[PDB]
Amino acid sequence: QPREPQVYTLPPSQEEMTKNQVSLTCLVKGFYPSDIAVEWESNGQPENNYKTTPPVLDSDGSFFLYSRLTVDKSRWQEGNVFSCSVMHEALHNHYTQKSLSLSL
Amino acid sequence: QPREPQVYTLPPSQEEMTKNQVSLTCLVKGFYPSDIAVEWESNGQPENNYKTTPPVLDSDGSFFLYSRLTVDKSRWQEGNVFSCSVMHEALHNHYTQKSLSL
Repeated sequence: QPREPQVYTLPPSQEEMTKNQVSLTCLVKGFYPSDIAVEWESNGQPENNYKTTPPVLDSDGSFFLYSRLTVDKSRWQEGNVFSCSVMHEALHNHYTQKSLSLSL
Repeated sequence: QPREPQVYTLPPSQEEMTKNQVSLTCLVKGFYPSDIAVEWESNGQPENNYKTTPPVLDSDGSFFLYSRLTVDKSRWQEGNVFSCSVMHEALHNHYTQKSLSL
């Protein structure tokens, strides 16, 4: 049957703070079927500098993927809020979003 | 030219802790070429309950991927140390490993 995606945001590693840009991660797991859309935003505006892995088949027959938004380290360190949004047929209202920031 | 993988371990989200199993994440980014191997270990033994994404082309022409190890929450809460190891031609010794624990 359809299975609802679980969406978890994961902050950049402390070790990435030596770089000019850092990685904001959105883990989307346990979803079926594989058809899905994932996007990023901040302050209500689209954040386009991201890449998302293809869905990967898990052992339970569901799928997972990760989406990675790359941002200027200063935007992350200065407490900006980002959010990953997911569209999938097994989500209530077919939509959910999760926020990611140092300030949360 | 070849480009050295950056390897970052990320702990489970606080929101995953309501589950019986949690996800440990290994981000491997900025590597070139795409040929790479990634494995997991704990307390000096191989951990096999993981899946790794294929390499994905980044805007700068290098690749990134993620590996996800699923472990019992109890094992993570008990302080067990886990590590992601990466083999790639652009690493010193063609090998590195990064640890992750509570």
